[PDB]
Amino acid sequence: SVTSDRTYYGYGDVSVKNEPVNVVVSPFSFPGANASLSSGGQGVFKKPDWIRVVNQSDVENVKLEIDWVNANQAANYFDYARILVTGPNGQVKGYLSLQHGKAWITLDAEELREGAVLGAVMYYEVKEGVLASRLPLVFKVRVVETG
Amino acid sequence: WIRVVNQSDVENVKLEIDWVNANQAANYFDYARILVTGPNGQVKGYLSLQHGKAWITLDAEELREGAVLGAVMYYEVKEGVLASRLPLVFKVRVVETG
Amino acid sequence: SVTSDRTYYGYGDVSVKNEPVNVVVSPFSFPGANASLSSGGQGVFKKPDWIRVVNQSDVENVKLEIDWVNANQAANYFDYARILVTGPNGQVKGYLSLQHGKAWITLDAEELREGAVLGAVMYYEVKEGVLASRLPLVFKVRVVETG
Ligand SMILES: [Ca+2]
Ligand SMILES: [Ca+2]
Ligand SMILES: [Ca+2]
Ligand SMILES: [Ca+2]
Ligand SMILES: [Ca+2]
Ligand SMILES: [Ca+2]
Ligand SMILES: [Ca+2]
Repeated sequence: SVTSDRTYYGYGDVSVKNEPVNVVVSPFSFPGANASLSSGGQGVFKKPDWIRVVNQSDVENVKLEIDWVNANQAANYFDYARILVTGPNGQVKGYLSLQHGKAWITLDAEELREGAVLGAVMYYEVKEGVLASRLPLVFKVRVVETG
Repeated sequence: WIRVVNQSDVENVKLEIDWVNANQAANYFDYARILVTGPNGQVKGYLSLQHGKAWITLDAEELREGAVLGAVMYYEVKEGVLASRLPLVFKVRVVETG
Repeated sequence: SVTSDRTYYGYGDVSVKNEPVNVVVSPFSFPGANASLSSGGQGVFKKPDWIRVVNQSDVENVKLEIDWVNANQAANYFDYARILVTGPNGQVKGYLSLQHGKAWITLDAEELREGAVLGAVMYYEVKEGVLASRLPLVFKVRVVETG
């Protein structure tokens, strides 16, 4: 009588919700307070706690691409500007200048285990006589690959 | 969802489930996959916008305790579509029994 | 006698009512009160609470496209204008300028769980001598994909 259609089923579901990374930012105001910057002046500014990376319990490798997009603008104001991106635990993984504007800071599973804080060190010299107020520098952070 | 109640005589049933308005829900959904949960954890049926016919059959051990057919649906509503009270109608056919 | 037409039926209904997202706006009046903007002036303006996203209990991923449509108009008035769209919890996901006018801020399930407030930071310099009153800047918000 009944000729059973021999076909049973099994199923499953996978939930991919979050993105691997969170770039929490604390922007810098470099002349700061209780310090001063003059026109034509030379020196160094540093912020130790600038870009924080927070990852899920699953992600263990990240490769970030930092990009300086308005570098053609700060060229009209600065003579040399060299940004050093201080890595997790004293490592320095990044270097940005008016000429060379792309960095490739990558992070491993030991560094992500304790929170990757990316401070910034800046070496500068304001072009001769230029006087400005609240100049912006904007950096593009791209997560290129992860695992 | 679908309960099968049989007489004390019937012990084998072969049902054909058919999705008839699948050409309509295509205008609204991107993928729709219905899984017909069989009697005691078995899964005997699968319906999609493309593949619309199922052949869930039932044996004498399963009919002895009542065959309840739940439904699991995986869906994604097409981009931006806004609707209210859409119907999906399934044809249940008893093809053979004994 | 009766030759039963063996055909029974089962049915169901699905109710899709709402759209995934609500863009609640609090527009900005940037010269504000108890502050002042001058012609040819330079500086920064910021509004922390500008675009609020409210989602249903079902939606967990949104990808928004922000677009600056009258950027060709503010070019006649401004020298540089750079809008930074401050994301949910300190992240910065968006950048709009007179040249580059499209942004792609996307949001994950952890950020939508607490309300995505999109503040705005603006860096500007009014072209030399231009004097205007109540200039509009209009941004197109598009929900491109969701799930
Ligand atoms: Ca290491
Ligand atoms: Ca990967
Ligand atoms: Ca059995
Ligand atoms: Ca028969
Ligand atoms: Ca609404
Ligand atoms: Ca996130
Ligand atoms: Ca979708």
